[PDB]
Amino acid sequence: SNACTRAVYLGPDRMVVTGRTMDWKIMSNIYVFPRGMQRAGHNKEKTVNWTSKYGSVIATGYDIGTCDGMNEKGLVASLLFLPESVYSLPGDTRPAMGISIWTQYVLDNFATVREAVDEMKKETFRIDAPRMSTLHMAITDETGNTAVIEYLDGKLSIHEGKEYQVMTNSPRYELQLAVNDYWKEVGGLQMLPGTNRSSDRFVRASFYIHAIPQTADAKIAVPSVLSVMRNVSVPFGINTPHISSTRWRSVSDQKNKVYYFESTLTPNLFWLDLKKIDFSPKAGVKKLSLTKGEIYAGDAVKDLKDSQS
Amino acid sequence: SNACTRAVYLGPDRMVVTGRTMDWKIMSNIYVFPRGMQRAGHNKEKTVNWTSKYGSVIATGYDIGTCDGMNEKGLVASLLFLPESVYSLPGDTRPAMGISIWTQYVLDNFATVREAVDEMKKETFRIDAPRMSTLHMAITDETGNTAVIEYLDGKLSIHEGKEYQVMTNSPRYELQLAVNDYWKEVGGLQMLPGTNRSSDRFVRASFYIHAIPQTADAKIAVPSVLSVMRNVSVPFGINTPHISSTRWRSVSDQKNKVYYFESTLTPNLFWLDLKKIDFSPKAGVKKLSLTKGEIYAGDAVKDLKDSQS
Amino acid sequence: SNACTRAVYLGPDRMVVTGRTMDWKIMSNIYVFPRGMQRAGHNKEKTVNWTSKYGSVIATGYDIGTCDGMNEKGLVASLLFLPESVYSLPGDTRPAMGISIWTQYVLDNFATVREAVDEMKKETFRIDAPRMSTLHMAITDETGNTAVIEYLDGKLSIHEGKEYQVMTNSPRYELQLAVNDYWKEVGGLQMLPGTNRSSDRFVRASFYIHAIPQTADAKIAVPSVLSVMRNVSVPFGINTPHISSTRWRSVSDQKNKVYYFESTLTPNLFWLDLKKIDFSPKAGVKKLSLTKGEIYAGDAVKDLKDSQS
Amino acid sequence: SNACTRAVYLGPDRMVVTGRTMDWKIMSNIYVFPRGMQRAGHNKEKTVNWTSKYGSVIATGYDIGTCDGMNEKGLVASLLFLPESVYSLPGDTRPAMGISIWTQYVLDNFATVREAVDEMKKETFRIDAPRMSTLHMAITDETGNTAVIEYLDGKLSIHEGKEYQVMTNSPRYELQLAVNDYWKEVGGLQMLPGTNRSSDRFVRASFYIHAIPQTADAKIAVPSVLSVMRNVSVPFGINTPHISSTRWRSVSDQKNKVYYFESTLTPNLFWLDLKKIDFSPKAGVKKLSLTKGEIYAGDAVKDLKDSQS
Repeated sequence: SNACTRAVYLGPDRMVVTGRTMDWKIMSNIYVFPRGMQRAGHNKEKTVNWTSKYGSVIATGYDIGTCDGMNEKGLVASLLFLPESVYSLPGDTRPAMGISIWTQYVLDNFATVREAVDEMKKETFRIDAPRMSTLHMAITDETGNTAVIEYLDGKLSIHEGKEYQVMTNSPRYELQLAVNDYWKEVGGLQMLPGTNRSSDRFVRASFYIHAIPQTADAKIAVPSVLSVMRNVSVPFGINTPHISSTRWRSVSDQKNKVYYFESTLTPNLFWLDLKKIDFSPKAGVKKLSLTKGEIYAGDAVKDLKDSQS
Repeated sequence: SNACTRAVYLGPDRMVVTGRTMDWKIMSNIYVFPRGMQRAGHNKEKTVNWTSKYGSVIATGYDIGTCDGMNEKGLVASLLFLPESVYSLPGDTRPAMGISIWTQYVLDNFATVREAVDEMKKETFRIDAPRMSTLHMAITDETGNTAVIEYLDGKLSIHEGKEYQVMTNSPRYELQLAVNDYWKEVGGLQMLPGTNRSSDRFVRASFYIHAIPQTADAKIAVPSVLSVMRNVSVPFGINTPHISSTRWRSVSDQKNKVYYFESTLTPNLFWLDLKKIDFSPKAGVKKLSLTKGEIYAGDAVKDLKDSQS
Repeated sequence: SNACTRAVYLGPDRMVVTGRTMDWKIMSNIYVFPRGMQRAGHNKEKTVNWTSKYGSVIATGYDIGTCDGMNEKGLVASLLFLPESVYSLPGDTRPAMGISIWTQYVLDNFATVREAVDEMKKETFRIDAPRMSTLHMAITDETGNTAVIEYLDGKLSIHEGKEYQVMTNSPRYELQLAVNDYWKEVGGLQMLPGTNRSSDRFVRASFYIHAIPQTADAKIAVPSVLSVMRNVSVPFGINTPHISSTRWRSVSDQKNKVYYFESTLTPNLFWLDLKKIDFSPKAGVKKLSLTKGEIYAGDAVKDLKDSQS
Repeated sequence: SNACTRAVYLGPDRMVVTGRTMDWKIMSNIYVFPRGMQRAGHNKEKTVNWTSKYGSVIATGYDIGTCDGMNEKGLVASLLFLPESVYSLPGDTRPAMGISIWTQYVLDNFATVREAVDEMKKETFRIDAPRMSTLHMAITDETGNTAVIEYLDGKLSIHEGKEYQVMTNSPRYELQLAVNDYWKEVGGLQMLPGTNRSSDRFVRASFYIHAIPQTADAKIAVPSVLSVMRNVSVPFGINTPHISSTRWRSVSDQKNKVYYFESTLTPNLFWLDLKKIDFSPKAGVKKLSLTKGEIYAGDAVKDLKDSQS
């Protein structure tokens, strides 16, 4: 089973920091995409087209596409597993948006959760995912507003609000919140469920993200959000058969538009300060290779390589 | 309250790796001590003297002294809090060994848990700790044997064996094991206690340390043991008043005599390969300063500074 | 806070047995109502009227009215607390059905959950509850079908099916099921939540009701269902301030139309075999007084007193 | 596995009430033994002999002997399973006391826990239990003092004190207390372990026995202690293969020397008021048969039958 946790820290003075874990089995690489880029939602099906208003830094698995990123307006979008997802009922003839590019679409076109949601609520397109793939999304902007987007029984389901700070895997959000409610009756200092189960991670992330210091000093908030992410990670290679362990973590400082990243296998936290990056149309695509064991450190803009994408 | 966790990974082909967390409130610095060094157990009381047979790499708090280290025979000694500790009854007239130097004594004089224990069982000296300080020790050698040493009601208490892989804070070891036994009846895949409580950390460390992959590849075992340590860390600045959060982690590869170290505040894992270090009598004391926010990376022998100690 | 648990045992060969606890602070008495009785839903408001098709045995609190009973078709209806209940929005002009008589209405007019539900789905009337009162209902017939009826934000909410065997207090049913789902992932033999909390009782009742022997021998099923009810009772006078402890239990054998009853304060289980009771229109109302400490035993039809109601 | 729970309620004004559950698979019957009776500890081995100073009411299984009772000084003795029990090492040549009569010996000869313990501390005899049987005992007198007696690795182990109010099955008492300590850190209103496991029952009994009302009114204390016993009972026929479910409960009012008893299979609580019983030497042995499904109620002295024992 897969395991991913996402948690938004809401601090003082617009300090908004989003942490995310990726647990699989992932072949992740990082890409910088200048704005004004030209994209289509599908390669076979009838789609929708767009040219990207905002540049973005994103992470992508080989077979998953864009699954995490921040755009230059500091909007963060994250695609996490939700096995019961059902994107449409049989006979859906809308334009198709590939599950692998859905995240990019969001990061390319929206600066605000409010606009992301207003657009998605039109239901212009449907999400298309190949059979032999089931994911929900969480989006948060720099005001700290968040939307959780799920497809259940072919129907669109959205929760929007600052209070929706955590997301994990199953069950569907409405139910996940009830499980969290139950555990809050118990009290996080008395007992927390300590397992790698989707709902246990939700409860711990939700408890700790609200317990870390209310600070606006990124030197504190970032490593704090990171220690929460570490608490809800799945210890490495955990088999006890094929349990999904944490491979990487990311933390997006959405105030200062900085994107931190660490690998469970590689020693250090590195990052990409988006304020030091050229997102102008002609700047050209760049890439941080991670699949070759590369070991980055500190600011990694320097280590960006050019890519013909 | 304080919080520290320690866990020994026992792998194939003598792969022995010891992880340790330090949670406080710590002013830790790291020191390399050449062998043949000359030391006394106390500065006021009648003591015992020794000259160190083995060199060692150790970590020390300002007001605590040596609280963690590995010697060149790959023996690891760790001093963790145990609030109910009582070192002697009133009227104890033995030579006094300072609590702040007890760990060093062990690392200086022993290559094997077997010899450490045989010596301590003589009860030649008593442990002396100032009033306004309560600690137990765990020792493990490169054969993966471990001893847990506690003082309860002024009496020496030792558990020796490979199976004693985990240690935390209260209660006393015999009782800690019973709590762990209870939680194993429940099953770590079904439920784990997920709190920062001393016994919860014990149960999770004990479960995960046995669940990570049985490998002899340090490139795997080390980061694995580290992810266990991260699971039992206390998220940063956790207040919910004055709860003790993880400040640093250490991991001792006792097969390859390498000593890894990370700070919850500083980005990266660094280390000191003891095979690249001169422990010969005249080599002179060296130090890694950590109290000034220093940010180390990879091998940090290069960054060692000379120290007049 | 109040606490009530209800659980339906589904056995072989139409063995259907419903257990129910009543925890309060209750002044309960038991009444036998011949059929063809004439009733109105309210004493002040515009209501609906009916004459009862089926006789029934019911329990009633002084200030609550009919809160539990079985009718001669073996249909069982139970009113349990649900604090978030909201029966209508402001400006509701429908005929009003008193919360105190809602249960009786159900028992008087329906032999089958299917018909109860079909009628309620018309939403002809609204439920009226005085301010300074919040309850949901569960109904099950002799085929073992069950409906759970709740009013949330003034809207009617129903779950119908044999699988809906348990009901407790908050949260709303959809969410209660999610909490139960979570605890089933954990496994009832590994861990059960053991508290008097509404959701803990749900989880234990749900686990045990499915674990007791599949038998059609009432000599076994009844005492079994009773031992489940005893497991989810709240120990007496539990204060640790004003916690609601179990005062009585009831168990309805819906196959043999027998109604068992015990008081936490009084030694024995007694019952009323509905097959030995005259429900014909002229038979007249009868009553088992419980508020005077009466101690009944075995068959208590003999102890029935006449009542001018 | 077997399951038994025992819990002592300590109330105001010498109100001392001991509850006990019996879970097996039991063929229990109840016996009244006049004092001045003549008994030997074994039928084959070299034993010890005595003539009973106090009369007693006791319960006995077919193949277990005396496993629960109260004597006329209101002293209560209970034999519960402890699988790790080891009564002696090989080569023990002391007089042998049959495990089946050990309890009777205690009830026959002691009025006070203080004297029971002082005698047992001599270790005059050893406990003898046939191979193809492992039990610990708890004793409490009318001052509310209690002793827990266990044999571990052939050694006698005793805990004596008013605070030792609860006993269950494994692990050994010292360890059982640690598990209970852990769960008290968590808090019984926040979470209780709700399983039929030996330690879960200990924790719930220990929590609730201290939470029920502090009263000296037996009309309250007795049914209260009973509701605690019901909470830690094992629901009937629980299989989910061969799990041991509660068959009977007993409650000993040690202030008023009354002995209450109920069967999970039989409707009512009955009792034997020892103040209405003739324990004088010539009175003759009497018996309450329970193995034939007998259904008793209220005072059952009347139902006592004579027995040639």
